[PDB]
Amino acid sequence: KGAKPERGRFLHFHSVTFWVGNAKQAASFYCSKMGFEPLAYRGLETGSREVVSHVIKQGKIVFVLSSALNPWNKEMGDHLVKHGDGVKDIAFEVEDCDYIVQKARERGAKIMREPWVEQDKFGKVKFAVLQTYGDTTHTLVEKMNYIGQFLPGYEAPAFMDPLLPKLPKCSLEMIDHIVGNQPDQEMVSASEWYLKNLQFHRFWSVDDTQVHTEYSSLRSIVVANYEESIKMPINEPAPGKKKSQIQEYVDYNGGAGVQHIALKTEDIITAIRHLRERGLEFLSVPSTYYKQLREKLKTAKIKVKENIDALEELKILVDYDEKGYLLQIFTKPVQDRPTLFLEVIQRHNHQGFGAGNFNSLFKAFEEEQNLRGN
Amino acid sequence: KGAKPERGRFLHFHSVTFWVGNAKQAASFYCSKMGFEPLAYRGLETGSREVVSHVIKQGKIVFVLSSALNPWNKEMGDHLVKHGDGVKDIAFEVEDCDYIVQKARERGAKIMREPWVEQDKFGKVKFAVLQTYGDTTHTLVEKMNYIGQFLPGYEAPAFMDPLLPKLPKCSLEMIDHIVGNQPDQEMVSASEWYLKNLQFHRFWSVDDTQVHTEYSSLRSIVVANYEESIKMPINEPAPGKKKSQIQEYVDYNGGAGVQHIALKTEDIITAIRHLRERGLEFLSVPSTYYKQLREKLKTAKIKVKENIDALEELKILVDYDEKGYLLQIFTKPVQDRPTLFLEVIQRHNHQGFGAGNFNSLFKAFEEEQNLR
Ligand SMILES: O=C1CCCC(=O)C1=C(O)c1ccc(C(F)(F)F)cc1[N+](=O)[O-]
Ligand SMILES: O=C1CCCC(=O)C1=C(O)c1ccc(C(F)(F)F)cc1[N+](=O)[O-]
Ligand SMILES: [Co+2]
Ligand SMILES: [Co+2]
Repeated sequence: KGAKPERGRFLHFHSVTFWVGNAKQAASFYCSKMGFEPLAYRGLETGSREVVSHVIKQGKIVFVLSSALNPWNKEMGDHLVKHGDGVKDIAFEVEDCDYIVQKARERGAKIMREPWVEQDKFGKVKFAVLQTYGDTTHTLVEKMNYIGQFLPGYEAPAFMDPLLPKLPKCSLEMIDHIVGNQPDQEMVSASEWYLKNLQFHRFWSVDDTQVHTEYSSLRSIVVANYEESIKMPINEPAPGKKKSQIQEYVDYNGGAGVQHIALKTEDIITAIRHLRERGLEFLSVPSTYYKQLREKLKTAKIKVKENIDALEELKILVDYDEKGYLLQIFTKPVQDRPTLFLEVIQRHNHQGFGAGNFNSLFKAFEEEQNLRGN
Repeated sequence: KGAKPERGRFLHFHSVTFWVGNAKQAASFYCSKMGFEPLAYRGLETGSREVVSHVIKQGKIVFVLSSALNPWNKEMGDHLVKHGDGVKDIAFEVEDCDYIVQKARERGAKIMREPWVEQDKFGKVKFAVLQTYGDTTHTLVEKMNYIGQFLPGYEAPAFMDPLLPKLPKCSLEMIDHIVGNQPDQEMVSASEWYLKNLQFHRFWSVDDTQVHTEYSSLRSIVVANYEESIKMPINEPAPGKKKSQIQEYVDYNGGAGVQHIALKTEDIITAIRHLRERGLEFLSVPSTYYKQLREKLKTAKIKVKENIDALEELKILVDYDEKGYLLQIFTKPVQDRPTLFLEVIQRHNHQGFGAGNFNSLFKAFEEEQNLR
């Protein structure tokens, strides 16, 4: 949706690396309650004596849970005391890594790790780490004739949970978008980091055409690579009807970081029905939200293929324009700090993110409080 | 048995408080994989703005998973960088909290928190915190006409996991014992801390009537309150045929701490089948252990009521003497660091702790090696 970069390409999201206090229990949690399955493992049993990593997978989504094996680890320890459990690195699978790293250096980005190559019998892979907002980093993955299962240096998982095969499939397929919350007046600079250093462009959608700040208490700029396969909204607090939840994140995260990861699915009724069966908790939606959605769809230009009675019981939200609609629902925070959560989304010819639900939910709670009093 | 202390009494284990990086997911793990159920909760929704605690319960066992809510917490943060996830506090429900604290301070104990009282709609409870080995502490709880579900300041859990009722129950009843590993030459001071300051006594068992050091690589002093409802073995590394795992625990924990918690069941066959169905992992036991077990039982004075074929499939261990036997099995470490693990035990007139299995497993692993 802009100009074309001469060299390099960002294929898609490769993986999301979490830095958690207990990688064993973290990988167990995401497998039990979000439909992930063990893929690879790195730890003491494999020769990695300082850092353990549990690799889990569902569809094309790859999560990495990592913890420190020895005491007095400063880098991982400070990150855990500062943020708690949260996202550390967002990986991009790229083509022509050497130009992307050097052109990013020419534009003034901090190269945290110079390009290096790891190898096993299955091929070679090139990596490189750049620093973005807060302590969040971006690792670049370039497969150079690599054929293995995941990456070199990871063996078969340490343990295969026999409970996972008996649990219903959640049908989560790929990562749609990853939102990074920024502190005050840092949305523009953080969004410029990708346009400047990685030659991204601002992704425009129907959300950019409404003033939702009075109901959202946030400002948002969506940034995307050239092919628009990687989309990452960048948020910052804004004044609004209520105190900004972007500020609540920054206060509890200790700075900038990933607010939520969005996972795209093609069957959100099956996905949410099975995720709730596995025990995952989602946001509360009042009954008046679906009382109002039925009246809206009588005058809307589109028809929803999904059953409205099913959406009401599963507490799934809907946002539409004149040409399509999307279905979305958000989990409760996956930790105790009101920081990181996750989102399940299904798209029906709609490139938005649900900004219309800030006004929709405000009207839904408005009738509910109007009922309890008037 | 002994001479009853003048005043005061230690009723039983109250609870075990963990200091973990994610109290939400930690409480989910013990509920999903060990048969616990949400009991009470403390957090931002309840007014507790600095420490979040998910309280879970199974039988009489009560675990408390706690984390820090605000960034840059020094004490909980340093404990997390040093130990990782592990036990922080072992609580005792006591009678006459004020004298137990007064006698402990008089005998030289470090009182971390003086006796204080909290009160809600269900009654009053008195607390006191003592420091024991390493960074582990001991909270004394005294119920003074409290009738509520747990303790004041805790309300109904934030979320009732809808998957838990669909999972089979694990039939774990109570905490049998809690073991604390000490470095070399600190077993005596740590174990004597309880006899001196709390008027505990040394608990002796059939394990103590033999020397198992060449196969266990550890020394142990088991401490118990007067009523012997609270048992806490205190370990230290000792030279032996293999690398001391009591030493490897201290190396990865940064000092003394709780090595494992033991949970008692009255049906270990059902417990282990359901724990394995829920996804809990246990230690590997070679098949030659059960070939040798059936040969030992042809001569033993006792008869094991449980199916030997079931013990072999579930990888449960057996230790017996001339008057009874116990069944036990150990989980893999509940973290990636080889520090804390857990044990499930069923007792059939046997007051030991399984010291004979070090020798039994060593001979079993040796026969597997020569037959490969
Ligand atoms: O996808 C992001 C893009 C930036 C703004 C942010 O609000 C979007 C979230 O997905 C989103 C969308 C809607 C809602 C609502 F209104 F339904 F609550 C909430 C969020 N959210 O969790 O930030
Ligand atoms: O319960 C403790 C008491 C102190 C000594 C210790 O060995 C006891 C453990 O339960 C125990 C018993 C047996 C084994 C064996 F030999 F099977 F590995 C291991 C442990 N243990 O993990 O401490
Ligand atoms: Co989103
Ligand atoms: Co034991």
